[PDB]
Amino acid sequence: MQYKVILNEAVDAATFEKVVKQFFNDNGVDGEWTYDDATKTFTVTE
Amino acid sequence: MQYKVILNEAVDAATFEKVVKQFFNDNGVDGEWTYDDATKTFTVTE
Amino acid sequence: MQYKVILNAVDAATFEKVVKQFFNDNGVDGEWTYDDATKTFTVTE
Amino acid sequence: MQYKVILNEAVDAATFEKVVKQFFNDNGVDGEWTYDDATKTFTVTE
Repeated sequence: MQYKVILNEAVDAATFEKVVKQFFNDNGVDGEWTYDDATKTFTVTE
Repeated sequence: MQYKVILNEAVDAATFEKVVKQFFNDNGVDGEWTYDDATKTFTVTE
Repeated sequence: MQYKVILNAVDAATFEKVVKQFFNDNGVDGEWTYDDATKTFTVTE
Repeated sequence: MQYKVILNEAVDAATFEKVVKQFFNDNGVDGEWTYDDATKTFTVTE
Protein backbone atom coordinates (compact mmCIF):
# COMPACT_ATOMS: atom_id res chain seq x y z
CA MET A 1 0.00 0.00 0.00
CA GLN A 2 1.30 3.43 -1.07
CA TYR A 3 0.40 6.69 0.75
CA LYS A 4 0.66 10.24 -0.59
CA VAL A 5 0.48 13.68 1.04
CA ILE A 6 0.57 17.05 -0.74
CA LEU A 7 1.73 20.18 1.06
CA ASN A 8 0.88 23.48 -0.66
CA GLU A 9 1.94 27.77 5.97
CA ALA A 10 -1.09 25.43 6.52
CA VAL A 11 1.12 22.69 7.85
CA ASP A 12 4.94 22.87 7.88
CA ALA A 13 6.73 20.47 5.51
CA ALA A 14 9.80 19.80 7.65
CA THR A 15 7.55 19.13 10.64
CA PHE A 16 5.63 16.58 8.55
CA GLU A 17 8.86 14.86 7.50
CA LYS A 18 9.86 14.76 11.18
CA VAL A 19 6.59 13.25 12.31
CA VAL A 20 6.74 10.47 9.73
CA LYS A 21 10.41 9.72 10.35
CA GLN A 22 9.64 9.69 14.07
CA PHE A 23 6.72 7.31 13.54
CA PHE A 24 9.06 4.82 11.91
CA ASN A 25 11.72 5.31 14.56
CA ASP A 26 9.08 4.63 17.21
CA ASN A 27 8.37 1.37 15.40
CA GLY A 28 12.03 0.41 15.28
CA VAL A 29 12.59 1.42 11.63
CA ASP A 30 15.29 3.67 10.17
CA GLY A 31 14.93 5.61 6.95
CA GLU A 32 15.34 8.98 5.25
CA TRP A 33 13.32 11.06 2.82
CA THR A 34 14.82 10.46 -0.65
CA TYR A 35 14.09 12.77 -3.60
CA ASP A 36 12.44 10.83 -6.42
CA ASP A 37 13.65 10.93 -10.03
CA ALA A 38 11.64 13.49 -12.03
CA THR A 39 8.57 12.23 -13.85
CA LYS A 40 6.23 13.59 -16.56
CA THR A 41 2.40 13.57 -17.04
CA PHE A 42 0.34 14.28 -20.14
CA THR A 43 -1.74 17.36 -19.32
CA VAL A 44 -4.87 18.08 -21.33
CA THR A 45 -4.98 21.72 -22.50
CA GLU A 46 -8.63 22.05 -21.35
CA MET B 1 12.36 8.16 -16.68
CA GLN B 2 8.75 7.54 -15.68
CA TYR B 3 5.73 8.63 -17.74
CA LYS B 4 2.15 8.95 -16.57
CA VAL B 5 -1.07 9.35 -18.57
CA ILE B 6 -4.48 9.98 -16.96
CA LEU B 7 -7.79 8.97 -18.52
CA ASN B 8 -11.06 10.29 -16.99
CA GLU B 9 -13.42 14.21 -22.79
CA ALA B 10 -14.05 10.47 -22.93
CA VAL B 11 -11.46 8.24 -24.68
CA ASP B 12 -11.47 4.37 -24.93
CA ALA B 13 -9.02 2.91 -22.42
CA ALA B 14 -8.73 -0.55 -24.00
CA THR B 15 -7.81 1.20 -27.26
CA PHE B 16 -5.16 3.24 -25.45
CA GLU B 17 -3.67 0.15 -23.79
CA LYS B 18 -3.64 -1.54 -27.18
CA VAL B 19 -2.07 1.37 -29.03
CA VAL B 20 0.75 1.62 -26.47
CA LYS B 21 1.34 -2.12 -26.29
CA GLN B 22 1.44 -2.13 -30.09
CA PHE B 23 3.93 0.76 -30.03
CA PHE B 24 6.29 -1.32 -27.92
CA ASN B 25 5.83 -4.38 -30.14
CA ASP B 26 6.77 -2.23 -33.15
CA ASN B 27 9.95 -1.29 -31.28
CA GLY B 28 10.65 -4.92 -30.46
CA VAL B 29 9.49 -4.82 -26.83
CA ASP B 30 7.09 -7.25 -25.16
CA GLY B 31 5.10 -6.31 -22.08
CA GLU B 32 1.67 -6.23 -20.50
CA TRP B 33 -0.36 -3.83 -18.40
CA THR B 34 0.08 -4.81 -14.77
CA TYR B 35 -1.83 -3.38 -11.83
CA ASP B 36 -0.08 -1.31 -9.16
CA ASP B 37 -0.73 -1.56 -5.42
CA ALA B 38 -3.38 0.95 -4.42
CA THR B 39 -2.48 4.50 -3.40
CA LYS B 40 -4.40 6.60 -0.93
CA THR B 41 -3.84 10.31 -0.82
CA PHE B 42 -4.61 12.39 2.22
CA THR B 43 -7.44 14.56 0.97
CA VAL B 44 -8.12 17.84 2.73
CA THR B 45 -11.83 18.16 3.47
CA GLU B 46 -11.70 21.76 2.16
CA MET C 1 5.36 19.51 -2.47
CA GLN C 2 4.38 15.84 -2.66
CA TYR C 3 5.33 13.15 -0.10
CA LYS C 4 5.20 9.41 -0.60
CA VAL C 5 5.33 6.58 1.97
CA ILE C 6 5.24 2.87 1.08
CA LEU C 7 4.08 0.21 3.58
CA ASN C 8 4.45 -3.52 2.66
CA ALA C 9 5.91 -5.21 10.86
CA VAL C 10 4.31 -1.70 10.77
CA ASP C 11 0.52 -1.22 11.23
CA ALA C 12 -1.04 0.68 8.34
CA ALA C 13 -4.19 1.64 10.21
CA THR C 14 -2.25 3.44 12.95
CA PHE C 15 -0.06 5.24 10.44
CA GLU C 16 -3.18 6.69 8.81
CA LYS C 17 -4.56 7.76 12.19
CA VAL C 18 -1.27 9.34 13.28
CA VAL C 19 -1.06 11.33 10.05
CA LYS C 20 -4.72 12.38 10.09
CA GLN C 21 -4.16 13.28 13.73
CA PHE C 22 -1.12 15.35 12.83
CA PHE C 23 -3.20 17.38 10.38
CA ASN C 24 -6.11 17.83 12.80
CA ASP C 25 -3.51 19.19 15.24
CA ASN C 26 -2.40 21.75 12.66
CA GLY C 27 -6.01 22.76 12.10
CA VAL C 28 -6.62 20.96 8.79
CA ASP C 29 -9.13 18.10 8.69
CA GLY C 30 -9.05 15.46 5.95
CA GLU C 31 -9.60 11.77 5.20
CA TRP C 32 -7.63 9.06 3.42
CA THR C 33 -9.23 8.33 0.06
CA TYR C 34 -8.26 5.92 -2.67
CA ASP C 35 -6.76 7.26 -5.86
CA ASP C 36 -8.16 5.75 -9.02
CA ALA C 37 -6.29 2.60 -10.06
CA THR C 38 -2.91 2.72 -11.83
CA LYS C 39 -1.52 0.26 -14.37
CA THR C 40 2.14 0.11 -15.30
CA PHE C 41 3.34 -1.17 -18.64
CA THR C 42 5.49 -4.01 -17.41
CA VAL C 43 8.43 -4.85 -19.66
CA THR C 44 9.06 -8.59 -19.97
CA GLU C 45 12.54 -8.25 -21.55
CA MET D 1 -7.61 5.18 -14.49
CA GLN D 2 -3.91 6.09 -14.63
CA TYR D 3 -1.21 4.54 -16.76
CA LYS D 4 2.51 4.47 -16.03
CA VAL D 5 5.38 3.64 -18.41
CA ILE D 6 9.08 3.64 -17.44
CA LEU D 7 11.93 4.09 -19.99
CA ASN D 8 15.74 4.21 -19.62
CA GLU D 9 15.53 0.18 -24.73
CA ALA D 10 15.51 0.79 -28.49
CA VAL D 11 12.26 2.66 -27.77
CA ASP D 12 13.00 6.36 -27.92
CA ALA D 13 11.33 8.58 -25.30
CA ALA D 14 10.60 11.40 -27.73
CA THR D 15 8.63 9.16 -30.12
CA PHE D 16 6.69 7.59 -27.23
CA GLU D 17 5.61 11.06 -26.09
CA LYS D 18 4.59 11.95 -29.64
CA VAL D 19 2.70 8.68 -30.19
CA VAL D 20 0.74 9.29 -27.01
CA LYS D 21 0.05 12.95 -27.83
CA GLN D 22 -0.92 11.84 -31.31
CA PHE D 23 -3.32 9.31 -29.83
CA PHE D 24 -5.13 12.08 -27.95
CA ASN D 25 -5.14 14.52 -30.85
CA ASP D 26 -6.67 11.69 -32.87
CA ASN D 27 -9.43 11.43 -30.29
CA GLY D 28 -10.16 15.15 -30.46
CA VAL D 29 -8.37 16.19 -27.28
CA ASP D 30 -5.26 18.32 -27.28
CA GLY D 31 -2.71 18.40 -24.47
CA GLU D 32 1.03 18.55 -23.68
CA TRP D 33 3.56 16.58 -21.57
CA THR D 34 4.50 18.53 -18.40
CA TYR D 35 6.98 17.75 -15.57
CA ASP D 36 5.44 16.91 -12.18
CA ASP D 37 6.21 18.87 -9.02
CA ALA D 38 9.02 17.22 -7.01
CA THR D 39 8.19 14.17 -4.89
CA LYS D 40 10.02 12.78 -1.83
CA THR D 41 9.78 9.10 -0.75
CA PHE D 42 10.66 7.96 2.76
CA THR D 43 13.23 5.25 2.02
CA VAL D 44 13.82 2.59 4.66
CA THR D 45 17.49 1.86 5.36
CA GLU D 46 16.96 -1.95 5.18
